[PDB]
Amino acid sequence: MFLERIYWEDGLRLDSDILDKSNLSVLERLSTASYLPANLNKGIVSFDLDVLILIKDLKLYLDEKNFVFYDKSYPLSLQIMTEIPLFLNIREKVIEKNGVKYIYNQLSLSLEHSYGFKHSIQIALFRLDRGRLVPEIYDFPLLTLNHYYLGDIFVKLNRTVSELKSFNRFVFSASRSYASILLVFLINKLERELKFAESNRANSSPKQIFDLIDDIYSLIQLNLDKVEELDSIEFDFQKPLTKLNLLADRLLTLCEY
Amino acid sequence: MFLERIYWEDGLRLDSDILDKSNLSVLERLSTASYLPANLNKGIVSFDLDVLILIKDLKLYLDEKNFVFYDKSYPLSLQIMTEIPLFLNIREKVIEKNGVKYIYNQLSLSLEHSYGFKHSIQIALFRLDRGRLVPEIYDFPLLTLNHYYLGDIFVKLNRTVSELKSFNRFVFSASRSYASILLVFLINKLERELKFAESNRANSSPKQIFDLIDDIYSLIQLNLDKVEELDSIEFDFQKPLTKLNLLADRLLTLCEY
Amino acid sequence: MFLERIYWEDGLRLDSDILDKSNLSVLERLSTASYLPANLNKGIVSFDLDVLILIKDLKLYLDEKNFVFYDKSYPLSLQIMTEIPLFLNIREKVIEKNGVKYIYNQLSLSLEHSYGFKHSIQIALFRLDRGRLVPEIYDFPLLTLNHYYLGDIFVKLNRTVSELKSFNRFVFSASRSYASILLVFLINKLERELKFAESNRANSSPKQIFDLIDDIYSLIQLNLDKVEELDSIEFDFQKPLTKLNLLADRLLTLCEY
Repeated sequence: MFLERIYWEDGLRLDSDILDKSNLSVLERLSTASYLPANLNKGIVSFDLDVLILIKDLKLYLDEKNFVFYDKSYPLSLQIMTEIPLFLNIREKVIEKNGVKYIYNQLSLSLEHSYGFKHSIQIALFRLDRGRLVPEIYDFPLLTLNHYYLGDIFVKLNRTVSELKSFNRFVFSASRSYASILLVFLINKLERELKFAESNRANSSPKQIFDLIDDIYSLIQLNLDKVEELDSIEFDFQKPLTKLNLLADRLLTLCEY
Repeated sequence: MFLERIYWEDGLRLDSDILDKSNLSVLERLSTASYLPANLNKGIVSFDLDVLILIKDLKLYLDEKNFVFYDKSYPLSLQIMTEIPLFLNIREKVIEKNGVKYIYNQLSLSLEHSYGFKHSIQIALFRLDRGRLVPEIYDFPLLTLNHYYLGDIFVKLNRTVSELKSFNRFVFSASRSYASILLVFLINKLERELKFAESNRANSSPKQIFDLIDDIYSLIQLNLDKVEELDSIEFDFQKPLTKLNLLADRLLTLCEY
Repeated sequence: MFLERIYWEDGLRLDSDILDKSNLSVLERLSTASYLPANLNKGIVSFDLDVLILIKDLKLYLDEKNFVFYDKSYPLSLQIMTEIPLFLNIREKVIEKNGVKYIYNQLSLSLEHSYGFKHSIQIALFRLDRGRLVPEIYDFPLLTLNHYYLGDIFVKLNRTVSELKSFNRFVFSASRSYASILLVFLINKLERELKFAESNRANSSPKQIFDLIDDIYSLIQLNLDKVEELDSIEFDFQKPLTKLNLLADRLLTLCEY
């Protein structure tokens, strides 16, 4: 049910309930009318942690375009002790500032899902071996590229670029000299995009990188002279990191020859 | 005139009129400040109908960034009887929910323009032959790709891809072997983009598809060895479906040879 | 500190201060939740001047996503008399419309920074020689392409396209016939993009043009047979015009041979 705005013209004794309802309706209406890139309903715009789990930057969109922002006023840590899911808890509370009451949102971390909270959504997956807490991939859309898992992806992509250069130099150029120029062209394009993306994390998206890698993969398959059936992977806005990892692994497997 | 926010500091007897005016001003200000992709003022984000005209999904932005959403609470049909324009009517009405009055927007369908309504904008064009109601192209910007007319476009594009493959295999490769590799590359790129777009309708735009088709067209014209004058068509954000149809028709005409 | 919404449930004598605070908090919350392309915090969406400095169109986002709009109700001129910085001043004032008080934002132009104003941000740089006021490049992000400085950039880009065609026709094609096809392809792509961008200014961004020019530059460097070290320039969302000018100048310098 889409309620538009509240109806004031009737006239009634101004109580707190009607004002709170009006504010809530206005907020809901304007949040619904808002737009996100690629018409997404939720995503992560920034999420970084210290490398005990300590949160430095947290900014994301929950389901139905709910905005969550983390103030640096209080620490956000869990400090586990001994497949470990990580959950985010949002509880509202009343605080007073310079003589005026307000409504605040308090963030917390828990090991499992909890009740009695406004929101409880899993945001990360962690696996520990001898107390190391190796990060793990979790399926969630992200809008920007400044995610804590992107370091491993960048290292793997640099290794893939080096492997691609070696593969083109050694055997691919000798067999098919015609497509070698286009392959070098696309490799340089990917390298330039990676160099730009590493320096600027908040102004990039995974779709461009996935498109470049997929294009490089398809170009090799077309002239590979192997079986005519080519395996195609489609990008998914729900699991982008998984698709990037699978594409990189397949590219490395084909490049190792 | 850009009114920013209302001025409360004067102090006055709190009547319903001032509260309604404040809410309206806040809504107008925040709607004006909003942003849409490619800096558009209106567009269609989702519009699907059953295949009597029955509406299943309706979501679009009117002029001056006005947001219209269709609740599935009530049916939305016209049921014509015997170039048939279709119009959308918006009338506001007062409803009460759990003891609180609200303002609701009611949607309706009419054969022609009507007065006495908040909005009356034509959204579709229909032509019937022996009571069939064949869909017709209407000029209106759309943000996503889930429009009811995209099925015919997808079928035509698949046929165009097959025709392009046949044309490249038969005559184009034999005459110009140099550009054949690039042509096959671009054809595969278009095929991959089409495969992704068909599965994911809400996360795609017509501009990418138009760019790919136009690029394929230009590549053929450059090495076609025919008259040096090449006909170039520019994408228009006001009539995207028309441009797509014209480009596809021209590509098919050139491919039939 | 992220204050969410105001707390009304306590109940208190309804004064103007609490209503103004509630409106301000709602506006701040919804402005913070808003999103801009490439996750930018500020930018210019439209800025045109008559060619005394007379402002015709002014629309931009200030820092922290503050929206500024210029009404055509009053003139906006400076009329200097004799490195001249230009500043924008925003002062709020109370106006009354049809019996209802409101809050208005008044825009002004000044030679230097001023105090006692809500905002004072430099937006343009001008240099005069014998009273001519030649426009100068200032570093500021812009979202669309309808900026007053784009005319010179478009002229330089057309000259660059002509120079690139001449360079490819004369010497580059004779030495390396393999990459000539790809170079002509990319030149035609850039020409088509420029033709589209000139007609449609409000629906384009500098990133696409920069990517096309950089791609053309890299393709030439790869097969240039000169020193293997290639100079790469990265696009910056903070100084896009500067990067475009530097890339165009370097391309012209390399093309002159």
